[PDB]
Order: sequence, then C-alpha cells, then structure tokens
Amino acid sequence: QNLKSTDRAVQQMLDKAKREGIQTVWDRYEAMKPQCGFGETGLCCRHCLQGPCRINPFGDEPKVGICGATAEVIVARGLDRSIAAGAAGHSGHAKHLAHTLKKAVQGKAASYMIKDRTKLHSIAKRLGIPTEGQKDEDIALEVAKAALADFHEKDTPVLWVTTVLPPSRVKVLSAHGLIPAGIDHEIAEIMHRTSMGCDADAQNLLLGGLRCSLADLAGCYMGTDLADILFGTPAPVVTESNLGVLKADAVNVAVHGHNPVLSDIIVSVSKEMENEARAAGATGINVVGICCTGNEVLMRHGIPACTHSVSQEMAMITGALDAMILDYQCIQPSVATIAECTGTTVITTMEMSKITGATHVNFAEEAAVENAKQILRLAIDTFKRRKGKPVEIPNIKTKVVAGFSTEAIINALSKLNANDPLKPLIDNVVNGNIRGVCLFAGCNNVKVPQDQNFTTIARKLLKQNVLVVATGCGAGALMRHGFMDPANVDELCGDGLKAVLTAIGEANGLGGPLPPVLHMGSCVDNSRAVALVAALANRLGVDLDRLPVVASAAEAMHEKAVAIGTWAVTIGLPTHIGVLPPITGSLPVTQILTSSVKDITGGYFIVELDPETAADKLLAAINERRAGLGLPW
Amino acid sequence: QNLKSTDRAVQQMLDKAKREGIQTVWDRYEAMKPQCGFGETGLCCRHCLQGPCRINPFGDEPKVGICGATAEVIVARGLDRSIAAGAAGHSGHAKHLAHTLKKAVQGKAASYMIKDRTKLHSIAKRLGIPTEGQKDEDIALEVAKAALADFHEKDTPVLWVTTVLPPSRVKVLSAHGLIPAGIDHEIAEIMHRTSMGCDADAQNLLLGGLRCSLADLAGCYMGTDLADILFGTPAPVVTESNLGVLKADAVNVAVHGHNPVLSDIIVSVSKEMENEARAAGATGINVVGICCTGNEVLMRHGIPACTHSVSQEMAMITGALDAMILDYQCIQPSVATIAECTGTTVITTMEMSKITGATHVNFAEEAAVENAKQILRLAIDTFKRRKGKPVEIPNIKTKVVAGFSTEAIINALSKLNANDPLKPLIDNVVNGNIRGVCLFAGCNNVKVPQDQNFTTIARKLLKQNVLVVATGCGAGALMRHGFMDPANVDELCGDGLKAVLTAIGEANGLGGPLPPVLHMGSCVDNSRAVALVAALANRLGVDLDRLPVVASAAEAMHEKAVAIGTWAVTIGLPTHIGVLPPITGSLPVTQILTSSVKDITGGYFIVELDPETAADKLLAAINERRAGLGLPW
Ligand code: SF4
Ligand code: SF4
Ligand code: FES
Ligand code: FES
Repeated sequence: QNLKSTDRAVQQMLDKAKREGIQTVWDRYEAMKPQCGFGETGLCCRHCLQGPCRINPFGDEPKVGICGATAEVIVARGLDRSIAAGAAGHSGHAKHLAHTLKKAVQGKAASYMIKDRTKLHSIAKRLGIPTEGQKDEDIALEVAKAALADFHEKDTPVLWVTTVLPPSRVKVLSAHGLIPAGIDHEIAEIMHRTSMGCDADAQNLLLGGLRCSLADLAGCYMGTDLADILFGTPAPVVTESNLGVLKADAVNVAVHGHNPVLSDIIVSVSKEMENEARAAGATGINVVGICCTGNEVLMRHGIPACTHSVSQEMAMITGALDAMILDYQCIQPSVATIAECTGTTVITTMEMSKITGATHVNFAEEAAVENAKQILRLAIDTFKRRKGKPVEIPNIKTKVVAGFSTEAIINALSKLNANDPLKPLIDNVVNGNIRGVCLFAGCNNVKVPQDQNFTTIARKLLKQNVLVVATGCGAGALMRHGFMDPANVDELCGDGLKAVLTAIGEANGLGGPLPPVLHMGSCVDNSRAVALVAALANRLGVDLDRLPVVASAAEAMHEKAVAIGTWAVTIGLPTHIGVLPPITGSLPVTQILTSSVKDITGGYFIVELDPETAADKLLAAINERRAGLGLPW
Repeated sequence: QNLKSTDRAVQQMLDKAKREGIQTVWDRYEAMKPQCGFGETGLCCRHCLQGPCRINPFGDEPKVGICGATAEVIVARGLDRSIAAGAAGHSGHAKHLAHTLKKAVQGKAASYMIKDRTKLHSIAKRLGIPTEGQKDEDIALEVAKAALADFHEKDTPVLWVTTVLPPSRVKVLSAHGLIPAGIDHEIAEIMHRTSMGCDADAQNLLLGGLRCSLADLAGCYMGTDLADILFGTPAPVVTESNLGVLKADAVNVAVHGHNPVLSDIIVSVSKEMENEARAAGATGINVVGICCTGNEVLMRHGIPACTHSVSQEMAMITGALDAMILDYQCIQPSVATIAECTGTTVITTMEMSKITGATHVNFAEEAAVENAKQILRLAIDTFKRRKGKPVEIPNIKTKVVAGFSTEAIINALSKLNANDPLKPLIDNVVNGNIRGVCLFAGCNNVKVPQDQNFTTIARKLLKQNVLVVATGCGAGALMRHGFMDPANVDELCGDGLKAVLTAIGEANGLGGPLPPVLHMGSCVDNSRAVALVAALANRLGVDLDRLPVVASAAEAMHEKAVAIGTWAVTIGLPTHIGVLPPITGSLPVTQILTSSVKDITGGYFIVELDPETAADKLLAAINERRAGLGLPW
C-alpha cells in the first residue's frame, strides 16, 4: 500500500478497505488506466459540438482542430479554463464569507461577529476605507461591500490584487495588462475568450490566464482576510494529525470542504453539545478536520486534522467516523457511496454542492447554530447506531504545531527585533543560515504516492537550510509526516536553519525551536505567504522576482491548485509543479510557461515529476535568486 | 460536395479549395474521424489533474471517475460548463455594448449615439428607470448602469430576466430557484460547482445549468436592447445573400464575429471612403456580412450576407475578399492561415480575441472612426494588390427580406388590427391558418451537411402552416436557400400560412406576402423571439409552456447554442437540437433534459438528428400545445 500512500495510517485503512471490498480512489485510478494521452497532454478540445477534437502529440493527422484551433491554442484554452475554474472556487468561497460578514454586521446572522477587530481595521486601512470615528460594524460593512465589489468591473481594478502586492509589482503587472478588472468578470472573460472561434493566439490566451490567476489570488486573499475577521487570525497552536485523532468512544465528526463559515460553527456548537453526546453514550463530540476547512479550524482552534485530499475516504473506513459535514470543493463524491458501508452520515450543507445519496441539511448563516445542532444530532444518532461495533482507528498520529499566520510569524520574529521583525529573517538569509523560502501548496494526487513528493522535496530543502512554509494539503502532507513537530528539527533541519528556528522559538519562550515547517493555513491562506513575501520585498526594496522564494505544488490536483501555481508565477516566483499539467502537447505553450514568462513576470513554472530533481531545481532557483542579490550560495 | 454543404456557392468554392490544395473545415473534420466516443457521449472529465477520466458508455471499467464522479455527474458538469461558456460569450457581447453606450453618453465615444430613443425609453420603463423630465443621455446612463449591474449580485435578481418574461413564468422559475442572481455570478458559480469535489447530484447540477442559461438569455436580451438603442431597431429591409454578393471590382470587406459596435461603424465609415476606394481602382467598398455581426448589419442596414458559420472560409476562397474584419466568437481561426493563400487581410480588433498570423488593429470605441479607417485602408491596399488577378465569385445569391424585429412584426400585424396587433396572429393560430410558431436558431455544424436540417425541417413545418422565424446562422441557412424571398411563398407555404403572410404583406402595401420565414436577427436577437412569445403569452393570459411555439437548433455547434437551447427549455419551449450534445452517456441526464424538466419548466429538449423525424416531433409538440389550448389540430 506504500505505492499508494506513504502515510502508514492510510496504508492500514487501505488494507481494511481491501479486505472489506470497499472501492477507493486508488482502485478507481487503477480502473482508469491507461488514461487518455490526448487529455493528459492537453491536446483535446470539447469546446463545441463539432468536437471532440484531438491532436496527436506526434505523427500524422489529426494535427489541428476542426475549426483550425492549433495545439498551442487548444492547450492554452484548456489551461485558461482550469485557471478560471480555480478562481471560481476560491472566489465562491470568498464571496460566501463576504456575504456572511455583511449579514453578521447587518444583524442578520448573530452566530457570526467581528472577532479580529485589529485585522478588520488593517484591511480597511489597506483598502482605503476610513476607520477613524467609525463603528466597527460600519467599517466591516464597507469591507464586505468592497469585497463584493471586487467581483465585477468598477472604477478601480481588483483591490485584493492591487493593494496586496507592492507598487513595483503592480506596475509590472499593469504594464502587461494583467491586473484583473473584476474577479467574476475575468472568469467570464476567460470562458468567453476560450469558447469556439474566439481567442486563438497562445501568448494572448496565456496573458489572459495570468490575469485570471490574479483574480484567484484576490479571492484567496479576500477569503483569508474575511475569515480572519470573522473567526480570528491564527496564532501558534499545538494539536495532532492523522487518523489516530479519531476516538472510538466519542462521536467523531469530520468537517470537510473549505469554508470556516460552516466549520467554525460546527466547532463551537459541538462544545455546547457535549452533555447531549454524553447522554448518548459518547465521551463528547470529537470534531476532526479534513481538507482545507480542517486546516481552518486547526489553525484557529487546534482541531486535530484527521486526513487530507486523496486519502479522505480512509477516515470513513475506520468505522468510527459518525459524520462528515461538507460544504464544497475537494470532496470525493465517493464518500456518499462509502457511507453506506461504513455507517458514516455524510451531510451536505450548500445548495450548490450536493452529492446524491448524502443527507442534505441546508445550512443558513442566519440559522447557523440551529442548523449545526440538527447536523450534530444526526452525528450523535449515528454514534448510537455503532454501539458495540468494533472500529479500526490506526493508533497513528503526529504532533503538529501550526497557526503561523503572517501576523504570527512577524510576531515571533519580533521577539528577536521588536521594531524591525523581518530583519532577523533577512539577516539570516544574507548570512546563509536561511538559504531561501519555499512554500509547499496544493493537493495530493492519486498519480503520486501520497505525500512522497512533498516529503522528499521538503527533506532536501530543509537540509539545505530553506525555510519551508506550507498550506493546504501540502501542510497536511507535511504535518502527517512529522514536519510540524519541533522534536524533529534536529533530524530534519540544516544547522543554519536549526539555529534560526531555535533562536526564534527560544525567544518566544518555547525552550526549543519552531517546527521544521511553518503551517500557514488553508489554500486560500496561500495569500498569507503572499503577504509575507510582499512584506519582505517591500522591506528589501526589491520586487518579488528578486527574492529567494519559490513555491511547489508538488502533488497538484485541483483546478484551484493550477490557479494558485499560475498566480505564484505571475507575482514573480519560480513555481514547481510535481504532476504533469496538460501542457506537454504544446511546446510553445510549455516554453511560455517555463521560460518566456520570466520576461513578463519574472516567475516561471518548473515542471518536474521526480521529486529529488525537483528539489535540486528549486534549490537552483533559490540560489539563482541569491546570486542575483549578490549573496553567497 | 453536396455531402458537405447544400449551398451551391459553397460547393463551388469547395471545388476551388480542393484543386488549390487549401484545407477547409470539412477536410479538418475528415482528418478528425473517428472522433472520440467518450467525448461525444459526455463521458470524459478533465476537471482535475488526476484525469483525464472517462467512463465507458457500456461494458466494464472504467465505470466511475477517479474521485467517484458518476456518469450522470460528469455529463451534467460538462453540460453546465458549456452553458456557462455560452453565457460568457453573449454576456461579453452585451457588456461590450453596455460599456459603449456608457462611453457614448459620457462624451467619451462620439462615433456612437442614442439612435433609437423610443427603445431607450421603453427599456428604461421596463426596468423601472424614470424617464419623465430626464435627459436621454441620463436615461441611457442609467440603462447602461443597470445593464452592468445585472452581471453581479445586488439587491435585485437579473432584471434582463425578470422584467422580460411574464410574472407567471418568473414565478415558476423562482419557485425552482432558477432566476439568476447576476450574469457573471452564475457563470462563476457554474465553474465552481462543476470543479472537482463540488456538486455531484445531476438534478442539482442541471438546475444550476438552467439558471445559468437564463443568465445567457439576459445577456442576449441585453445585447439586443443595447444594440437597438445604439444602432436602431430593425425594420423590414431587402437585400441579398450568398457569395455572389461579393463584387470583383469592389473592395470586398467582410464583417465577421458578433458585435455591431464594430460592424456598424465599418458600414458607415466605408460609405465615407468610397472615393478613396475609387482612387485605388475599385468601384467602392462592398461591405458584406459573415455570421452574427453580418446579421446585425443586414438587419439594420440591408448589408448583404456573404456566408455563415461552417462555410465562412469559402468567402476567402473566391479570391475577392480583401479584408475580413473580426471581433470575437465563431471565427474559425483557420482564416488566418487561409489568408496567406487567398490574399485576404484578416484583421482582429479586440484584445481578448487575437489569431496568430492575423493583423491586429486595436479598435477603441473612443477612436472608432479613425480605427475603422485604418482597417479599411488595409482593405483597399489589399484590393490594389489583386489588380489583374482572376477571382471566382459564384454568381449565386438569393433575395432576402429581413429586418423583422419584434417591433417590426407587431407593426406589420397592426396594419390588420391597429390596437390589438397580436390578435390577428392569434386569430389565425386559433382558426388553424397558423398551426404554431417555430424559431430556428443556432449554427451550422460540420457534422451535418450544411443547412440540410434547417431547410428540411423548415419545409415540412411551412407546408403545415407553421409560422417560421429564424435568427443567427439558422436565418443564414434559410436566407441562402430562398426562404426569405417572398417570391417563394407559393412554393413553400401551406395555404393557411400563405393566406396570413399575404394578408399581412398586402396590408403593409407590399402587393404580396411577407417572406416564408421571418428573420428576427442575430443570435442575441433570439431575445426578440422571446419578446414576441412573452407578448403572446401575456396577451393570452397563459404561460409560455402553453403556447404552440417551439424552437430548433437544428445544426447546433457553439456553446452559445447550447445555452440558447437550454434557456428555450427553461422558459417553457419544446426545443429541438439536431446534433448530438454530449449527454447520451447518461440516461438519467437525458431523461431530465428531455422529459422530467417538463415538470419543472414545461419546456423540454427534443434530441433528433434525422430532420424529417425532427419536423414530425416539432409538429407533434406544436399540436400537443394546440390540444392543450382546446384547439383543433
Ligand atoms: S472549438 Fe474547434 S477544436 Fe474545439 S471542439 Fe470545436 S471545432 Fe474542435
Ligand atoms: S474531477 Fe473526478 S472525474 Fe474529473 S478528472 Fe478529476 S478525478 Fe477525474
Ligand atoms: S480524446 Fe481523451 S480527453 Fe478528449
Ligand atoms: S477521452 Fe476523448 S474526450 Fe476525453
């Protein structure tokens, strides 16, 4: 099973699924092989009813689409639609939060409130919304209105791009026409320009894609901002991860999907319902996280992470998962079928994301606590039904220190330099104790043995003194393999990095180091890494494409990960992707995305499926950036 | 060549392309066969990087997507993205016009103006914008602002849906949650919900698709409204169609694409530049239309239609097409390559729609006349270069009476009943002289011999006394085969229909009938058919799904045609589609779209590739509607 996942708890559950005859994602992948090479290379188009069109990567006809679309057009159009789809998910998430903040401060959703007033005011200030003399609710109404306004054209560009990157970067982007006019505007324009008989120039299409990726960045940054306002900015927390966080004698409830609007209320209403659960024979309600909504409540509340991404069905296979509470994105719809075998109650909550066979409980922010109670009573009923059934929870977990929002990182560094917190970090980049920074982001992918690329790359970079930060299921992968346990710093980190993590942790009174990898949150909280990197660029007076900072979507899957990778390139980062995106069928598109975009944004994709080679390539990119700053490497 | 096209001028040009070795769309289709059956049936998904996933229509594995997406989910998700893409094109078009109207009345685009003040005021009144005491420019600014506001969420739903359908229809739609909240909002929500791990219930997905199709209807209706304001509401015109409208001794300029913002200025600036063209040796500039922008200037100015859709390359093969001026949508990008052989100057004008190898001349509304002159001088230069070259313009054209906006139809009928213009039409539906109404819409498709389905179906319906109206390339097909020439009424029309077309034409002083088919304009001007049908529903006090009105996208191609077909169903019409959409891989999705949606919206798709059978099925749908009104049939 280690060919499927490197996570030992997942391996144990794959053995249980196998002997119980429960089909998993890996089994459905095997059943799909060999996969279509036209689709794998990007040389397939179904954009009109004259299709499907495909183009042989090599050989004879077909060489061109029926309408005359070339390989480079077809590849670029498909990629652009992926970016637009990713942007549509993160900005649906962000819009959900904007509407929740608005309802809350309009007195329409009393379960929600301004928790982080300081962040509310800083965001207002960043957007140019006056705060002096204003009620918090009015400031928040104006921030929510500004959030919603960024979805459409108006007399300013998308402010969750132009106000979150340094002016020099905005200028570069504007010079190439890449600043988004409106988040949903760009999504629609991508769908328009990529429809039949429209844009048919690869560079033009890909410039549109870069712009739409910044609409995705805006949605991510907006979602982090709004979720921090509503639910609190993360600070360092200690918890655990992997399936051993499930407890046979508790009602185990996973929150799964993405939006803390749902997850965060499940967490505190579950505390309220402890005696109800104890009346049912349980010790209490054990909320555990799956996927980004699990990252959200891990970061803010220390809720333990059960699993992530590709292995999400395995939590159900334990037999102890009483409920899986879903909102949207990245939920394998297989879970509704597996629930029939495992007894888990799968509950959908959002009208635009239902799964046949799952129970749907409309969640309305206006009724959040009551809706959460209904949902949790289904979970308790389910717990009662498995009274006396054996379960198989692997007794496998790791310790996870997390909660490293950018604010938390700055605060930690401020213990070393109170009025110039970034300087101790930059000092150690300059003296070589920190070689550079790498952000691990994005998914697992069934094509890659789960977590192998993240851990292989992260080990090599940590030994080379790279400061590693992670989000989403990259953070999930690293947490489940111990990379967020400070007890593993000696093993994992180069001496320079160890010295820095120790100096920071000791100054923060830990009696020990920060963990080897800093968990910066969910995938929208990639925006926190942008905030940190933009702050470093501003502090250094250079653009982001001069910083020794890279990104790696080492096991990417979702359209959202494609969008994040593309905005990472657009804001100036060398960006590794560890799975093949459907671009190999066009050399001109590949050359743009891996080479000539350097002349446009300074960032570039590094496509590399072999993780040791990817680590080398990421180190070379970091070291090239070091050299260009005149630093030793 | 008649297996490729039933148009004799196209056949002649296919012979010329063949002996000159110029590859055409039909040759690229042949090179694509056999096409992928997974894509053809809809059983392919590339929504994440674990894909491509496919499902065998029948047999053994693969049976399910890697994430657990079933066939019905995958089919419904792909269809929904097609609808969203269609909506994105029509609403990009409509947004373009809204921005042009705004610039014009802000003094920023002097080449544009309020031409149809009456329509401006009626639209304002329909939207609830006060006109009394207001300057036209202010009313128009408010209409443009309302147009732009319909793209995003706000405190009203999309008014270019709710104000253009009768209240009883809006109520039905609202009861099912189908009224769009914002045009680009719905497009993005479709892209979100159809991304991996999101919506996975076919009925839920398809309800989202119906709603997004109404966002497409809104974009169409908005585009017609705004184009009528800016360029004038069509009234009956007489012109010609097919390749014989090209003139060897003139500078032949085709306008191609969709937006009259461009086409309409090409038309009047070309009149200005007659002596310039005559100085170059030409008799003048002969502007001819291709595709919907050609329909727009045909409807408003009687510009002759050269060709449409699938045969658009054939205009270039004549050797006489000096320029092809493009904005966006439905332009085969092959034209840029063919231009190298034919000498035609292909000129793109919109930043989001470029074609490698074409000359790009930025068109800015603010500089429209100057930009048009630059474009037309390229055309004259090209004419000069073919001094002495033989050309082969087939001497084949038809007479086309067109310009039947809904206003024009009502006005025509008012000659028979001044204060109740719809009543003479309804009287003849009741007495059986008009059996029902059929709207032909949408594209040609290389899979169907060009125009064969439109003409075969239209002949059968006309003999059965159906009032036939047409838009887009369905109007193009029928015009190029004589169905818009009143000289063919005796041949084509049943006695009852003939009696009605004659009575109306004689009352309009024609000394003869209206033509056999009424051309209601471009594809956004399908909205004119909605206006007519909604007016009939209102006049009769019944919803649209009780009217003997059907639609046929007999040779559909574009995602836009899928969106139009879907909103035709959503507003209550039996809607034929004459090509296979990628739904056959899921019986549950097919059953929803062809049967159980009747219980939701009263409309339904009729998938039928055989046009004689399609005509029978459309007549049965009309006659069922007649029976349900208690009428003989
Ligand atoms: S858009 Fe062009 S390449 Fe794509 S399916 Fe249609 S004809 Fe084929
Ligand atoms: S979304 Fe599901 S069905 Fe589609 S490519 Fe990804 S794993 Fe396959
Ligand atoms: S031919 Fe397989 S993805 Fe289209
Ligand atoms: S397998 Fe051919 S369209 Fe995907």
